[PDB]
Amino acid sequence: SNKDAALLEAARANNMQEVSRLLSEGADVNAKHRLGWTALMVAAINRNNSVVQVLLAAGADPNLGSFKGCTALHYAVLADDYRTVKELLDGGANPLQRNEMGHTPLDYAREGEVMKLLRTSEAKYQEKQRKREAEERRRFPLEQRLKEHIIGQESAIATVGAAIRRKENGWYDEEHPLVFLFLGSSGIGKTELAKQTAKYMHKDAKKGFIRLDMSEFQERHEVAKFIGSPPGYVGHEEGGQLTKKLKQCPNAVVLFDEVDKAHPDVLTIMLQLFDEGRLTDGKGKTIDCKDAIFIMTSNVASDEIAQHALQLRQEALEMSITISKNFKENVIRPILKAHFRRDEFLGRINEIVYFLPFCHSELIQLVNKELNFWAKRAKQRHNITLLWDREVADVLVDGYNVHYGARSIKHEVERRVVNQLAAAYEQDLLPGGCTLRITVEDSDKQLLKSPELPSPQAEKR
Amino acid sequence: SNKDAALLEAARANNMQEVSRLLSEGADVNAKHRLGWTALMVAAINRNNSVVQVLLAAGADPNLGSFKGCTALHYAVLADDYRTVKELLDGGANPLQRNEMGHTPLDYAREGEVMKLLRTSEAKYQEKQRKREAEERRRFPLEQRLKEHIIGQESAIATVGAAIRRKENGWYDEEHPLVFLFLGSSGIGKTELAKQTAKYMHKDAKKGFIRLDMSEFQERHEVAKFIGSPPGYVGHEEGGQLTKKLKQCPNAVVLFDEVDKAHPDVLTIMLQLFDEGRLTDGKGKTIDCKDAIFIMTSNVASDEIAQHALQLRQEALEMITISKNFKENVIRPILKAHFRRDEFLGRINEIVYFLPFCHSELIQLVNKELNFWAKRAKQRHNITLLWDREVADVLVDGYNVHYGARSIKHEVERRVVNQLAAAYEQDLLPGGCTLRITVEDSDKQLLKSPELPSPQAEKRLPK
Amino acid sequence: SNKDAALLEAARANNMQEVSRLLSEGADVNAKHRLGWTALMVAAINRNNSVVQVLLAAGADPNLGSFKGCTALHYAVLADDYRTVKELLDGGANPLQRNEMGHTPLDYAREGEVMKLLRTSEAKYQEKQRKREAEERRRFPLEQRLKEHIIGQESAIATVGAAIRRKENGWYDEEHPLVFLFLGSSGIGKTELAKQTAKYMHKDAKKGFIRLDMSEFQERHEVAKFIGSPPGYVGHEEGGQLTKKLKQCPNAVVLFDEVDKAHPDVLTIMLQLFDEGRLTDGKGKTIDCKDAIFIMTSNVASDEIAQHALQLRQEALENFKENVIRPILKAHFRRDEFLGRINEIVYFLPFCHSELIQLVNKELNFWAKRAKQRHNITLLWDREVADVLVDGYNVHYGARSIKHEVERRVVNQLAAAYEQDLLPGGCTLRITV
Ligand SMILES: Nc1ncnc2c1ncn2[C@@H]1O[C@H](COP(=O)(O)OP(=O)(O)OP(O)(O)=S)[C@@H](O)[C@H]1O
Ligand SMILES: Nc1ncnc2c1ncn2[C@@H]1O[C@H](COP(=O)(O)OP(=O)(O)OP(O)(O)=S)[C@@H](O)[C@H]1O
Ligand SMILES: [Mg+2]
Ligand SMILES: [Mg+2]
Repeated sequence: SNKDAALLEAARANNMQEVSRLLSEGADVNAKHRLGWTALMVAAINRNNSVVQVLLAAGADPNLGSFKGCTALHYAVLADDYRTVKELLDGGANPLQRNEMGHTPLDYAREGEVMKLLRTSEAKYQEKQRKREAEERRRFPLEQRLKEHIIGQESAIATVGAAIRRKENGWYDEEHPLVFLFLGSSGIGKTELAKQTAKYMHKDAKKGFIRLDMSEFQERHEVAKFIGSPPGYVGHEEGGQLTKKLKQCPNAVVLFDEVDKAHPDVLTIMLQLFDEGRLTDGKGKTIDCKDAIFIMTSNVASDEIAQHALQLRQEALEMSITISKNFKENVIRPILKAHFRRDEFLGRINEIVYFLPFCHSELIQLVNKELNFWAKRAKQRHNITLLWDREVADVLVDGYNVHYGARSIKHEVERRVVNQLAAAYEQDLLPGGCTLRITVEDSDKQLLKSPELPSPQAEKR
Repeated sequence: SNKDAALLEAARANNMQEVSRLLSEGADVNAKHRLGWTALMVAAINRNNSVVQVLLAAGADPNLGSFKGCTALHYAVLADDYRTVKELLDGGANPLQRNEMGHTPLDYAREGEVMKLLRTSEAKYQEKQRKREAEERRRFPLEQRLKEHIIGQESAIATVGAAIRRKENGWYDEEHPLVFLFLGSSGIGKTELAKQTAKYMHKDAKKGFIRLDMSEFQERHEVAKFIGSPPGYVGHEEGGQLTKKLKQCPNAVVLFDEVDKAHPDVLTIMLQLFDEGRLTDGKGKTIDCKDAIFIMTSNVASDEIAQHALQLRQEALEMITISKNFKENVIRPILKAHFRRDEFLGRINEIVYFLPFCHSELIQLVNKELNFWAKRAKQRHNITLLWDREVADVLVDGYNVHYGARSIKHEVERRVVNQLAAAYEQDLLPGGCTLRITVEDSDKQLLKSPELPSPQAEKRLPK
Repeated sequence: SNKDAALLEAARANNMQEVSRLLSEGADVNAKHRLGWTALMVAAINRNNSVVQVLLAAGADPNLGSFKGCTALHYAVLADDYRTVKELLDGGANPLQRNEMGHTPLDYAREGEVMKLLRTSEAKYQEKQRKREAEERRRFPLEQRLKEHIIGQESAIATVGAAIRRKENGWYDEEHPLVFLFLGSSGIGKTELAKQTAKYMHKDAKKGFIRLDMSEFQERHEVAKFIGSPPGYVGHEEGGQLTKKLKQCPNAVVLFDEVDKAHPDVLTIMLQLFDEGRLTDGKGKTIDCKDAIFIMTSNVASDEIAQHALQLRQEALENFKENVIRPILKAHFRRDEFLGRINEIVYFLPFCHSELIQLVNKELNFWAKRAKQRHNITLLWDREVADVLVDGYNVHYGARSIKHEVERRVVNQLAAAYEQDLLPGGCTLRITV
């Protein structure tokens, strides 16, 4: 309490030393005096440009509120201090924010540099969105980014990108949120594609990617987690995780991993959310999520999809490829109808994305990706150069298992190669060119920059 | 708040007695003065070695952040007091600790005792790192540690040791936990190996080893134990149990003993845990246990594994523990069809197979049990216990394959320890008690006194 | 209570300043004195015309209920002040509302302008009622009403209209609930006809519509949703899905979206819906369904119409009513109870080429106008594009197939062109395939 009053007085008195010391020592930057003025506003009204600058550096809010409701920008423009107004605008001050009396800083601003600064800030705010729109669609389509992380699944990537672009440009039913369903065998990038899409939509914003694993919603009462308990009940003050996260980021990508595990009541709530487009928490607040993107992953028809894709590959080899026809989708549909038992739920789904089991070339690409990851990790951590040959890739892919997808290749690479590297690391490995070779059927290693097979550090003795 | 001010004033005055009294009363050891100095900081700047000693004894933190963001070590070094700097370093102060401006205590030190002491502490940190690395280079007994407690199962030991070594030396993806599944007959060391691995990884730390008896999760709704109840239901405030335990020790060894007893819908929750090591409790908090180790024990393919091992050993007897495609053709359809989904098995890094003991391994088990009992007798009653090879043969004759080492354990308890406990009624004294086979070869065995020429008496129960 | 007392005293004394201050401070405009009279009532009896005006502007209700139970209109009329009565009526006061003693304001009114004003308000109410009746009469022919927003299904529309007229005109068993079973494939206007029927019959917004998916109703969900989990059961969702909405609109149009997927228990409880209705709610309330409209639907009989196409081809286009009496339905749904009580069965026919192309055209028109930069919309070859689209004929699950055809062959192309910045304005279509 004393520190806050001292900071307020220092801001009023334009005391650079006191303000800096209090801010560095943990004093609340936005401490509010009983008269309604914080350090930033008292600094702005008194033309304390240095105090305003230091407060902004510490995290002061220039948009935080007769001058009732006047923010720091309002007082800075009132004081006719162009430097203070510019500094506050640099901190995110809104030149059109209205105080309790409805007066914006522009209205309080006197003709001169203050008005120009406010107009420039408003123009920058307006044109930032245009710049983002121009940059997003150019030189970096979603498909381009996805192809970096995902191997194969070209049709799925194209479908997702086309749908996303349609939503972005408005050539779509903007009255309803965009909904996807991902199907296929295991270990083929459903969750991976969803995560990459979320990252691309929201860059690095964690709040932009709401992750829900439906395996926790196998019971009827689990729906409470979406919206929280009703008033007066245990934990009602937390109105569900989903509602809070959505209101934090309306256009967040929502992933319901393994949706098939969810209890039917949960699916009913999901369908209500999709059709309505907004959800009401347990506190009576309703949150609009029309622009949100919902992605669902499951393996309900995985076996049918996989065996049909393998049959189509074999049929194409009789011509010597895999484009699954809509009739196979009609054949699959009854399975989905039986599992979900909600014909409206399936109909509400905007897109069904099918992932195919990998072909041999895609397995080779997967093995190469894993080896590259391990090689770069070794180079970074221990300055070890790792090399391999096509034969090594063939040998590793020989361990592939269709029922597990990329996970099988990952585990095979780890056990066959990485185990040897770890065993030899403590004593033999050093910076240089370590190359993997095949003797007859097993993977062997070569000495750094020399064709000498390292002696394995036989455990025990 | 007056207690904090009094403690700060006492510390700045080099008053050990007042500082101790304030600390005992309940004054915060890390109380911060309005000028940024804490009690330890003001003690250090004034060369108050006794004050620093008493503050550290109460739990003072010398690494807490122009003197902006400085540390008690910085102030002690600035005053150039060897004793105060030494005490602060002994209390956890780091000469590599950096203040707001980035200055380290080494920088503040002037040539003399303080500079040498700070260099010594920096070398202590660096050599701690290097010596941990050197030990890890030497730390290759995990196979030895296991073989101390486990007999046979060489393939399982090798697999687990290789995976653990890989994880320990880096060389492992941090985006996915490490998962094992242990398969085989009953009483062959699955749970034993899991417990030994947990002990090795976390020494004696109880929080480091998390145990779950999946036989208690035979119902779909029982999954709530992992994550707790949702908001508005009994026990919601408590939250998940497994989530709490994982929060305590993120890198703990998790053991789902007898997992095939669980309802498949309960196993369903393990998909995320095994893939990304993330679980969200009933309150919506993720635990992010990426670097934990998950071990599952089950006997689903017990009969197939045992039969295949017996057949392989019979074949090898013509003139050892390898199965290449037998796993995929035979074991996999069992595991998948009767209990699991494909995606669940896809997340398991390694499947470990335990095979039934060979005859020599049975002899080793019998010797292990006899050694355990002899150790107990010597340690407690100062009784030395001896036996012969024929004793081991007779004991192993009672071995039962369906029960594994438990059969031998019970046999030893039944046919030997019962006689030892009955002889312990004043017929056992601290001498070389010897166990021998009677004239009836492979039929009976008796105890002999400290002096071997005398057999132990009838135990005279029907008094 | 202090604010209410102050407002009441100010209204009684005609203190405009005090009334305004109390209203601006949040005092209840409809504050009720312990003796039964409110601020508006006392202002009215005292001829405080300005106080009544300001109270009404603040939201005062002049219909709030020996003068016990008298409304503000009653008190203004008793005071014989024309201005106060006019102001109260302007706010919605009813000149015929009775107090607890059964005395209307007209009875309290004395000869003068008050009589004329109260009778004018009564005439306004009567004219409103007559206007609603005339609008409902003009709603006929309901066949045209439905055809305004539906394509095809003329037979079903005519049947529904005739049944509605018969029930309205007393030529039906009005004592018994009214129930249709709708038969055919999915997505052929069943839900569209039910929704249009609800929109037209009920005044607006389909407030009286009630549609449910009987596929989610099972032994574990029958009472918890259909009747709604009553008190003392696992869950407290009384009403659940059906009777929670029937509490407001007893004459609801109620759609059950697949009886092939309905549970035997729910199909049995649905037996209450017939005879007299009065279906038990989770709260225990029962609704007389003799006036309600139930629309069961199924696809189990979807073949009976599609396989023939005679009911469509031979219905005066260029078969017979109940060509086979309940062919599959009796064996499946126990005609003795469930279908024996159904008053009528409505067939739904596969969409014709003309109907399909009309749907395509309407969807394309929507998309054209849906365009934000409509200047770029030319719709050149729209008829030909529709001809191409209908090639993917709806023979699978309903008009949603045609909607997906339109989305695939049109929307994607336009989005791609927009992304390629090839749409400045005056843009034609493209004939693919
Ligand atoms: N198409 C892919 N390209 C590159 N890596 C992939 C691909 N698919 C999977 N992976 C990797 O292998 C791992 C497998 O996990 P997922 O892709 O998310 O499983 P899935 O394909 O969705 O099938 P389920 O859900 O287990 S039945 C991922 O974490 C990826 O790192
Ligand atoms: N040296 C050893 N080698 C193998 N097993 C041992 C050894 N020493 C002790 N055990 C026994 O191993 C048993 C635990 O192993 P488990 O394989 O989990 O048996 P289990 O619990 O019956 O297995 P299942 O899965 O339930 S069939 C305990 O009875 C231990 O006493
Ligand atoms: Mg996944
Ligand atoms: Mg066990």
